[PDB]
Amino acid sequence: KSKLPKPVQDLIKMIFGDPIDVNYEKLKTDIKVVDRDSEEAEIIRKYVKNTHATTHNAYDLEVIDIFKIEREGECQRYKPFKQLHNRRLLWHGSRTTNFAGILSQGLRIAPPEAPVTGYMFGKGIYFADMVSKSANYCHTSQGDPIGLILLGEVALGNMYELKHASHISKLPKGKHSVKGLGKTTPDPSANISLDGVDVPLGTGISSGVNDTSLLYNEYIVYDIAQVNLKYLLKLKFNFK
Ligand SMILES: NC(=O)c1cccc2c1O/C(=C\c1ccc(C(=O)NCCc3nc4ccccc4[nH]3)cc1)C2=O
Repeated sequence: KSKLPKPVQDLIKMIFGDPIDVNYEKLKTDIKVVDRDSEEAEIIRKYVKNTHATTHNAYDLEVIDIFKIEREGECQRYKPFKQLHNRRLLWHGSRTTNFAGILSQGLRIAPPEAPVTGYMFGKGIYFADMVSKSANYCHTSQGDPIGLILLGEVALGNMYELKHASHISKLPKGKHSVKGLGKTTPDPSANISLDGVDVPLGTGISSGVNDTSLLYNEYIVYDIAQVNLKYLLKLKFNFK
């Protein structure tokens, strides 16, 4: 018999497809349900509502549960970047079968033997400011319509801003991350601050960037320590 709250029990069953509380401990992650009533929940629901891209029209999203997460050791790992400027709360989607690994080991960079296919700025950890760009990476379907998506605090610092694929060998001097510039951006005037982290939850507007290969922004870091995972959402995909 589990002593976890029912939403966390259900999350564990989804991730592991052993007793629930034994499986919980394997994640080496503290997981808390965010109260629907709360400021954090209001902000997160607004981020989901406002940043669904117009071209991702095969589905709408409904937030089922919001969890606050703290991986073992991440406070001390993130410490060197915790004071860097330009820390942003960004989306990362992945298949449900990857989440046991993501929570226990954190987000990782693809190893040498993995293909670079799909990584326009080379192997790194990729994030979006548009929920639906990340949600596409959950590979949900009508038949399997529930997915999981992360919100990470990402220590971007000075961004190396690019408009075309380039598998850079090294970041330029003084730069901490890559940003791919999209044609569409959340309205910067609507950014808010949550616990010292910028949240780009404005509705999508034209960025005014020309000569770019990207419809929407993306953000890449090349050091696993630049990521502090903060929330995990369970999303319902309603397909049209
Ligand atoms: N995921 C996002 O939310 C995202 C947000 C914004 C932009 C992008 C987003 O995702 C992208 C690419 C993507 C993803 C997965 C693979 C893969 O699963 N590859 C398989 C090989 C592999 N093995 C790994 C082992 C450890 C870590 C990573 C690994 N990748 C490929 C491209 C983007 O361009």
